[PDB]
Amino acid sequence: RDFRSADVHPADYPTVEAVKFMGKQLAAASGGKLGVKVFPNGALGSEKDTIEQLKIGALDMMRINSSPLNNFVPETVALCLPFVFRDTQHMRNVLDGPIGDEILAAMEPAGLVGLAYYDSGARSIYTVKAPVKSLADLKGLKIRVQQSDLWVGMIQSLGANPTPMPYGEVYTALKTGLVDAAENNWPSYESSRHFEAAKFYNITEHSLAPEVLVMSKKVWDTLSKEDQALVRKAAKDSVPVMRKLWDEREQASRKAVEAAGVQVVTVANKQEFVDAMKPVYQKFAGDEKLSSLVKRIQDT
Ligand SMILES: O=C(O)[C@H]1O[C@H](O)[C@H](O)[C@@H](O)[C@H]1O
Repeated sequence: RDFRSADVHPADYPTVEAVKFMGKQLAAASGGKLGVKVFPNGALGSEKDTIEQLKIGALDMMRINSSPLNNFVPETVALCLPFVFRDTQHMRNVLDGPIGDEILAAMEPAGLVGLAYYDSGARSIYTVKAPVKSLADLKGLKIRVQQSDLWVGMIQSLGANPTPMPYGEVYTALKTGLVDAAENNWPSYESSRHFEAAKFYNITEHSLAPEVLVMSKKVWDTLSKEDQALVRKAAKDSVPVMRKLWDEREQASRKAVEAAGVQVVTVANKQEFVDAMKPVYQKFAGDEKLSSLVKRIQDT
């Protein structure tokens, strides 16, 4: 039995290679009983589409960002907040530990079973027309965001105007002037070709929202207890493999887009951004559940 697993990214991308590795491990560990087959390039739909398919049992697995789950699984908000993670190592400690496992389990009420997290670096704003040197340069800018209430709030808090849309629609939106900007990590900015539409990469590092690898709960529940354990272990084993590929890809991608003429822009005073964005903590992570998760993250 091969689980069909979706990804928006190309076949060579670290998140796709990681799930392929999970598939190899799972096939071996299960003596051929279980496996994974990956469907890259967004063939099976946008990330929101694949959430819908998992919910109804029409798709077995997806590798998506945690952000489009914000509206479905409130606990994922804690991972996506601005400046909630100090750095990569902080994030990895949190996600690998009990807090990460708790948020994966909290998906079950939505008909989803979280299996593992993959890294997504830090997201930064890239613009078409001009550099962003400070908070003021974002005023009134049309900035694409993922389909998340939190993210709409995050961009509004920067004095800019959010347009939620699926990843695959972003390139043409930048090229045709529908939006002025979007935001993402280095490998996405490269692989999407957004760097060819928006040549200013302004290092804001305003979120470290990670990826999640998720199974349809309906499919999960057809598995034996023992098969479930194998599936989890294969998924977890693929995380360090993903990270080795990812950290290398961040460097390769930055080098490539600089070679293509991208202007890498420094924002001198990030504290401006931290203070501007802080209100979303109470607006979106202010209830008992979320505020507790946020505290425990900060304390790691
Ligand atoms: O901005 C987006 O939609 C995308 O950002 C990253 O590329 C992430 O890896 C994708 O899963 C998706 O979330």
